[PDB]
Amino acid sequence: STLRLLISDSYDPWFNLAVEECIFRQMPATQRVLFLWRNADTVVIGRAQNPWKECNTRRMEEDNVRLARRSSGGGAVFHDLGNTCFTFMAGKPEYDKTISTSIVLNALNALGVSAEASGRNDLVVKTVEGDRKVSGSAYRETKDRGFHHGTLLLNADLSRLANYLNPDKKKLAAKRVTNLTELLPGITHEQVCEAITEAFFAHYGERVEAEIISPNKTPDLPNFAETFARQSSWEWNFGQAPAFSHLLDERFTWGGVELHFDVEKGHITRAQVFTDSLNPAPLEALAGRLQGCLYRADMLQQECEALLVDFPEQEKELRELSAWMAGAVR
Ligand SMILES: O=C(O)CCCC[C@@H]1CCSS1
Repeated sequence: STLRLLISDSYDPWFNLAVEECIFRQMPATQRVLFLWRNADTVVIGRAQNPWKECNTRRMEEDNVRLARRSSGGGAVFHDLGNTCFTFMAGKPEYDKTISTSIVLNALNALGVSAEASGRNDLVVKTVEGDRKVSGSAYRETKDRGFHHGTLLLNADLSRLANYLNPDKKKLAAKRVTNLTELLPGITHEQVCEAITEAFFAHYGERVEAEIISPNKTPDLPNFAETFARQSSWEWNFGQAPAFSHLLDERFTWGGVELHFDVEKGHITRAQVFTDSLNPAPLEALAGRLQGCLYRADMLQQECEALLVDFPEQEKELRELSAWMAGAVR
């Protein structure tokens, strides 16, 4: 029918991600999907980050910690088995975000916990010592569909991300969480799955069998095998470190940018751009128009700025980029 209920039985974060990417882009928004999963120890970076700058890869290797590059913008995120995770997808105009939020809150409520929406992402519980975050999430609407996923903090090690990242000095020179463990001592991932599952089946008035997917056999999602292959490949997750002879970076209110490149005979011969900005598009397309560019403040500014007409949301981002570059050349 309409509802699909997908339960990963696998801690493999490339498998879980592929599944996530299949929902966003393979499944028809004719379905209403709840997907519940969790990853073993993993840093997940945004698609335009450079992990050889951002992460302590040596420690990661030593401590056996996985890397995975999601396909969306933004920065690095930790996972362990003490995070329970949820993905909802459904089609429009039927579905908006308040729906999945509703479902999660009910389920928390059904666990003895009352929490609520704090800001645009998180859910928070009210505490004698103030607001304390239990759940981060992220949302996007598309043409045919909306998509919502997030994490519930059951028993995560928070502070671990620190040891796998690297000192970013500029990001440094420029700048409240609790586990459920602490409130319900016996709470399991399975238990927190039933809860959400029911709040889900409650909202829609129906139930369906759970599909227990794991990577030892193809889940029933179109093009999964290709999707899992790419998503798990070293070249996608890591990629070679960038090797060029010039570097420019800067931290901005809206993110860090490293710009790498070569100059021969006064023009750029190759160039690459990383960032942790929520939307990397306009940087991605910047590197795109920087190849061949006359290496001089005026042309760099010119190329940067021709991008405006197709990035009206990001006009400030571009302006500051332009400015920065001009000032940064000599
Ligand atoms: O992580 C973010 O900041 C954006 C998440 C947007 C969800 C997309 C749907 C399938 S994987 S990426």
